[PDB]
This record gives sequence, C-alpha cells and structure tokens, in this order.
Amino acid sequence: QSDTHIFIIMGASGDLAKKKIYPTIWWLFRDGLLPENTFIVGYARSRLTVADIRKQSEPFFKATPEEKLKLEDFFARNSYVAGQYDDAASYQRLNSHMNALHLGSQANRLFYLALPPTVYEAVTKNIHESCMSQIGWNRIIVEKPFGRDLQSSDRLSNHISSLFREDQIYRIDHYLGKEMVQNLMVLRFANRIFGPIWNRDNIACVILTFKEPFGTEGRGGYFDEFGIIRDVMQNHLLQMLCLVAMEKPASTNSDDVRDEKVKVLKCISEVQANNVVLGQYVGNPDGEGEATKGYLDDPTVPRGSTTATFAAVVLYVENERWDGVPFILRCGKALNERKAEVRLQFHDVAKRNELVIRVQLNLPDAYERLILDVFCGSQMHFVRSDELREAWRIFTPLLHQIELEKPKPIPYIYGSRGPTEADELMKRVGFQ
Amino acid sequence: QSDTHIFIIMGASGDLAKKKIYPTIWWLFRDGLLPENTFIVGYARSRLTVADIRKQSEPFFKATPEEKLKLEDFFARNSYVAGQYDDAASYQRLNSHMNALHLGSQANRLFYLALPPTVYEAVTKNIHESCMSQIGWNRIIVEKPFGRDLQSSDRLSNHISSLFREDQIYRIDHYLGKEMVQNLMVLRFANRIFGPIWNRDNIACVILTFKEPFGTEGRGGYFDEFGIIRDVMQNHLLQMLCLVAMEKPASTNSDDVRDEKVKVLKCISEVQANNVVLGQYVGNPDGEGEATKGYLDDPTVPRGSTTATFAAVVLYVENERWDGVPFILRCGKALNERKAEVRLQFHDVAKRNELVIRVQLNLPDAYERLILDVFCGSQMHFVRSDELREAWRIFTPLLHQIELEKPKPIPYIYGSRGPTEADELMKRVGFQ
Ligand SMILES: NC(=O)c1ccc[n+]([C@@H]2O[C@H](COP(=O)([O-])OP(=O)(O)OC[C@H]3O[C@@H](n4cnc5c(N)ncnc54)[C@H](OP(=O)(O)O)[C@@H]3O)[C@@H](O)[C@H]2O)c1
Ligand SMILES: NC(=O)c1ccc[n+]([C@@H]2O[C@H](COP(=O)([O-])OP(=O)(O)OC[C@H]3O[C@@H](n4cnc5c(N)ncnc54)[C@H](OP(=O)(O)O)[C@@H]3O)[C@@H](O)[C@H]2O)c1
Repeated sequence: QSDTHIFIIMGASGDLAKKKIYPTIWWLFRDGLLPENTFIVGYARSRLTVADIRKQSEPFFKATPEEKLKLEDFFARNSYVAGQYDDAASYQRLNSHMNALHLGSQANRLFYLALPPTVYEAVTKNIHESCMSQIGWNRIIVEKPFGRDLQSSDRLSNHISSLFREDQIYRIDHYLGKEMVQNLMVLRFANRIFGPIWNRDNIACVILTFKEPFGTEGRGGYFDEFGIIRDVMQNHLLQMLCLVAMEKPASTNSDDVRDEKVKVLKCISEVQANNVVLGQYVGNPDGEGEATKGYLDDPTVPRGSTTATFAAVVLYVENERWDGVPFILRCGKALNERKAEVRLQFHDVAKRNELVIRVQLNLPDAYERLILDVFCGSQMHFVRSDELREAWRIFTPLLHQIELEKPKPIPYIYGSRGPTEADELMKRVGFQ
Repeated sequence: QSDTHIFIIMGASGDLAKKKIYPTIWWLFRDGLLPENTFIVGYARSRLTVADIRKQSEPFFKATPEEKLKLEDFFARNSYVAGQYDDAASYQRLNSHMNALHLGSQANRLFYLALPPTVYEAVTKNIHESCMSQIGWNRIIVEKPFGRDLQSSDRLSNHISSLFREDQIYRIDHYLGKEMVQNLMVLRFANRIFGPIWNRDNIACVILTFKEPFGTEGRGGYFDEFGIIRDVMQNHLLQMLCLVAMEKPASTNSDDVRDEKVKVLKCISEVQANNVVLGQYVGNPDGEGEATKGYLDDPTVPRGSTTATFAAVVLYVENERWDGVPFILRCGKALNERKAEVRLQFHDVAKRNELVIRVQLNLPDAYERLILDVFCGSQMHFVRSDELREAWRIFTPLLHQIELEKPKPIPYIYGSRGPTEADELMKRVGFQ
C-alpha cells in the first residue's frame, strides 16, 4: 500500500529463523527483491542483540567478501526486541519500537510466526490488539503443523480467522524441495491446457507420486509425531490432486482458483483403511551408509513406533466429470528414486497409454517465491481455511483409526519401491 | 480368402532377399505366425537351387540347434524357379510351378518385388498377365525408391495402378528402425486422444525430429543418389506430420485414416528454399572411430558431392484447424543422439511449455509387422498412391532446385546438433 515494510520475525531466536528465514531475507535483500524501504525486527523472549543473531546466522548466509557492504546495510536495517509471548507490556514495547522506525506508523507489517503453534493463540491475540498497522496492511504467516486432525486444526483456524481476514492469513508450506512451487504452477497450466480432455471418458486412473530415496536421517523423532500422511499427503499431494481435477476457474485471481480447489475437495468422501496401504522402512543389509539403518534404528524414534513412512491411498472425486476414476496418492521416504510426478492413464480403444506430467528436479527457489508472494499479496500457493478444513475432513477418520488401533505397517527395505501390497491396491482398483 | 498362401520373392538371389526377407519369413514361420499352409517360391535369373539360397542366407537366420526340425520343414516348403523378368515363357514356368504346388491353383499369392524399380514395369506387367490367382487374392509389395520426384513416381505409380487395384499395392518402407511402426501407432492414438486440443489456438509450433548419431558408414555411395530429404523427410517425417495434423477419421478402417492423411497433405503447399536449411557432416578431429571420418571421407561418395545429410524444413498446413502453425521437420545423420520425437509447443498465457511424444527406442519388430499386415490385408502403414503423389508434389520443386543449382550444404561436425542456421530458422519462425 506504500513503500515501507516491516518484517517481524516472531521467534527470531529459533532454528527456522537462524537457518532459513534470516538467510532467505538476506538473499532477497541482496538481489534487490525486497522493497527498498524494508526493516527487519526480531522478537523472542531470549535477551539478544542483532550482533548475536548475526553471529549465529551468518554462517548460513553464503556471505562472500564482495557482498560485505550490502551485508552491513542489511544488518543496519535489523533490530531485535525481547519480550514474552503473552505479556501485554512486551507487545507494547514491540509496537512502539516499530512505530519509532522511519515511517513505521504507516508501514506495512508482515508478522512471521517462527513459533510452535502451541503459542499461536496467544501471539495472534496480542498482535491483533497491539501491533497491527493503522494505515498499512497486516499479513501473518503461520507455519506447520496446521493442527493434527480436523478438530485441532478447526480450533486453531477458527481462532486465527476470528482476528484476521483470510487475505491476512498466509499458511506457508515449504519443506519438500526448492522446486515445490513450480510443481503447482505447471500443474495449473496443464489443467488449463488439457481441461477438455481430463474426463472420466478418457482417463481410467490418475496417480500422484512423491518418492524420496533418503530416510529420516537421524531426525525420525520429529517425523514420528506426524507420519507420512500428514507430512506429504494431506497437504501437498492433495493440493496437486485438486489442481488436476479442478474446473476452469472464473479468472486467474488467487481466490477463484482456490474456490475451484475447494469445490474439488468437497467431492471427496472420507477414506477408509481398505483403500490404504501403510509401510515402514527397514535397514538395507547389503547397502552402505545410512541405507544400513532402518527407521527404528534412528535413535530419536521411540521403540515400537508403528508410524508409517510410506502410504498408498485411493481417493475418488465424485461429480459428473470424474466418477469412479481412482486418484492414487503414493508417497514414501527411503525409496528407489527422487521422483515427483503425476501420471494419467487413458482408456485404451486399440499396452495402456499414459500422459506423464513430471517436474525435473535436482530464479526464486520456491521458499523465496512464497515470501515474495506474501509481500505482493498473492495468496495462490497458500492453503485457504476451507481448503485446509476439507483436507483434514478427508483424512481425519483414517488418522484417528491408525492412532487408535495402531496397525503395524508393512516393512519395506531401504531403497525399495515399497510394499508390494501398494502395487496390489493399485492393481485392485485397475491400473497396469 | 482361404488357408493356402504362396510367397513369391521376385529377385530371391539379391541382398534384401538374403539378408532380410528370407530371415524374417523364417522368424514368422518359426514363431507360428505364418498361415499353416504357406509355400515360399523364389524367382530370379541366376540358376540357383534351394540349397544355394540356404547356404548363403542361413548365416542370418540365427538358427539354433533346437530349431533344426522346423528349419528343415521351412526349407521343405521352399522352391526356386529361374527365369528372365521380361520373358513370357519364364513367367509361364513360374505360374505353372505355383499351380503344381498343393492347392496352388486357388491359393493366395503374395508377390514381393525384391528388385530395383528399374525392372518393375516389366515384372508388374508379366505378373498381371501370367501369374495372378483366379481364386485367391493377389497382393504385390513394391519397394523404395517410389520414384525420385513427382514425375518419375507418377509414371511408375500410374503403371502399377493400371494393373492392380490400390488394395493390391503395398508400398513397404522399413529401413529406419525395428520400432518404426510403433511410432505411427502411438501417434495415431495421440491424435485420437488430444484431437480437441490440437488447434492453432493452443499450439504455437510443432517439431518432428529424426536424429541418428552414426554416419553413412562406408555406404555413402547409395545414400548419395537420394539425400536426407528423400531418405527420411519425404516419406516418414511427413507421414507422422499427417498423423499429428489429421482430422478424426470416419472409422478405424485403413482407408478412412489414409483419407484423412491425404486431406492433410492436400493443404501443404510446395516448400521454397528460404524455409530450408541443408547440412553435410564432416569428420570429428578429436573424436575417435568412424567419427574421425566425414561424409566426403567415405570412399563410395563421389568427389564434390553437395548431397545434404541433414535438413531442417518448415511446412504449413493451411486450413481452419492449423493456420500459420509451423511444422518443423528436422533430421540428420551423424548427430548427437538417436532420438525420434514430436514436440508441440503451447501458447503461453502466464518459459514456454511443450507436450513431448517420444518413442522409446533401443513382439513383432516393425518389419515382421508389415509382412503380417500384407498377409492380413491391413494397408494402414503403407502409403497410398494419392498420399505418395502429394508428398512428391510438396517436395519436388525444392529437390529440382537443389539438383539444378547444387547449393553447397552447411558443414557440421560429426556428433554435433547440426548447423546453427537450423536453429536460426526455427527461431525465425517462432520457437524457443
Ligand atoms: N516440516 C515441518 O513441519 C517444520 C519444519 C521446521 C519448522 N517448522 C515449524 O516452524 C516453526 C519454527 O520452529 P523452529 O523449529 O524453527 O524452532 P523452535 O525452537 O521450535 O522455536 C523457536 C523459538 O520459539 C520459542 N519457543 C519454542 N518452544 C516454546 C515454548 N514451548 N513456549 C514458548 N516459546 C517457545 C523460543 O524463543 P525464545 O526462547 O527466544 O523466546 C525459540 O527460540 C514451528 O512452528 C515449527 O512447527 C515445521
Ligand atoms: N533404403 C532403401 O531405399 C533400400 C534399402 C535396401 C533395399 N532397397 C530396395 O530393395 C530392393 C532389393 O534390392 P537389393 O539391394 O536387395 O539387391 P539387388 O542386387 O539390387 O537386386 C537383387 C536381384 O535383382 C536382380 N537385378 C539387380 N539389378 C538388375 C538389373 N539391372 N536388371 C535386372 N535384374 C537386376 C538380380 O537378380 P538375378 O541376377 O539373380 O536375376 C539380383 O540378384 C531394391 O528395389 C532396392 O531399391 C531399398
């Protein structure tokens, strides 16, 4: 709405802030992609100075001796306010500090919640009553996990959206590769191109694959609280299912395409376990390196974890365009290849023919694109509240059943394609 | 029309007969793919016996000691009649010999003209008056070159079709790889699928590529009489252009799809040299093997040959479906890869996006499929007389101009992608 922007990093002392957030805003400022008049303000309980943040974060900056002038300018635009996350006086100090900056009373404010969502309820409250700009826009960036089921997500989201409009809520998701956004871009373009062809008349089966050849790598502890369905399927694979199956949007506005994605989701009924194959990866005896260790051989994984690191799930969009057309979401860690593709198999009328939309994967690198998008106000690659609600609805009964009965996942060897029962499922619903 | 078939190999003493024809009919008979009651009769001037043909041709049979019983049966069904190609008495001897075979008076007769087309006029005449079956069908297989320009091809074809109906004429073309027919099959299937999408509205440019990484390999002598346009472009690339651009056929009959191919061809006007880039390959100094030798370093190439071994040509289908959409035919010998693909570039509305139809290339192996097709009467992968006429019309003025002015082709290094002027042409008509 003007030229002056303030970038508040709530929880600036943390791991995401030090390893990713500060480096990428460095890279955007260095390449001249931030607005010219930008200030960066960190906020957390620990009593730090900008010197401390620089000391602990510049190792990740890829700072070269050529750049040490723009780097000094960048840190000149940096400040840090210490305070508690539910202390009114602390937010008063933060707000008045922002107001003291050059043109701060009327600058746009971008709050990025580098904080465990367990504190979100407090932060979003205090921001709402203490730190929002009266003239500039106010955009919050929330971070995963967007709850862990329909009920928890519903509670958190209903809280956040009772304080901010949907065009102020940016739910960012950026942990699956530097090309994460190009995926969705080319899928949208393919939907626009092949729209007339993507019917139940030509397509017999659609599959959506996310394979990674590496394991949890000494961090199975974190992953174990969530599982492969919450990690990849409920968020990303389901988004690209939407992009494939959606109708033509009314325009190219973010909210028209998001309307169409939500319409697609509202046609998918809840998945039962008979259409689900879960798997856990064991160590490769003959391989070397991390391939020798399995999932339970990760020290951070609790003994007896039935958490699935691989899942194959069958969903159905139930409308006139798609009916009985199976959408097979297959994903897993510690597999044979690093592939993220979408294959559509065609009704033979003559070996079955399929159209493959693959995203070659080894300027902005998806995360940088999302920050720039919140700066520009483009909400397209951010999940909407109703979209998120529908995703959780689709997957919550299954997740509850898994947590309740704890079915032992099928073992598969590190570097394999996964359980053969997943191939069994695909064949059972009709594939080849 | 019955169970008894006679396979007459006119010119059985030749190179195609010994190295390819006899081996593949061996392979079809061995795998039980020929009709149970089949006889093989060779015919040529040289006074041979079946023992001679076996001696000189079984090296190419891949004959294994397990198979030496079906092999003796196969050669038991073999006979050889010697005679002249314009001697009435010789064809009388051939015809009466066929009549003497078991059920020969009423067997289907399949004449395969393993002969330089310079004699075709005689052979097709005498067959027509001496050796056609009165009860069974009579199918002739003619061989390249189907003339060298519109006039010569027109003369030869008008002669052959004044003696045989079009459903008796099988113009076979089978020298570009064991997967030559799968190419056209998947292209037809793609036309059927993406029909509604393939418009001037979505497509900005279509390219059709035939690259080979090997040179002429000590046989530039033969190739030099024809050139890369007659060798690859006027026949194969143009056929697959037709398969891409055609309307939906009235049915799946061979003649309906061939009607649509001819309709496409009748919309392409003659190509002038300003849309043509010709190239000749020179030896790679730093490479090794045959890559050190160029085209003129082939001993069988006459000194000073301006024959092009690479060509990039732009054609336009002129109808409502395609208008100003450039079809770029690019092909050459001694290049960087062995690739045969069709790329369709799309109108961006956002780097340009293209749909790639590639044919993976390293049961029947295309040649075997064509022989089986003539046995079954499927004319689909054989060029029709009007289709051939249109191809020659499109390319004859350019070929005449090349033969008349002898433009020196652009040199390109063995293993290169070819002349940069071809990239210039593609860019000039709009590509990236
Ligand atoms: N794949 C994923 O889903 C994924 C990956 C990475 C990050 N994330 C999300 O990104 C966010 C960043 O977390 P992080 O891993 O970077 O670091 P973090 O250590 O979780 O949190 C950073 C800051 O949060 C404050 N904090 C942490 N736990 C707290 C608590 N129980 N009560 C109050 N304050 C607390 C501390 O600030 P002070 O002590 O200085 O006050 C700490 O420096 C989280 O929301 C996390 O879920 C998600
Ligand atoms: N890429 C291509 O375009 C390509 C590749 C291979 C073959 N072909 C075609 O396939 C056919 C087979 O030819 P080929 O290479 O296998 O062998 P060929 O040596 O050309 O001819 C085979 C037989 O033809 C007879 N013959 C040859 N020249 C003759 C002449 N001037 N007058 C009369 N009879 C003659 C001889 O029979 P006798 O002496 O025993 O009577 C000879 O054994 C030709 O039509 C050729 O164009 C095309």
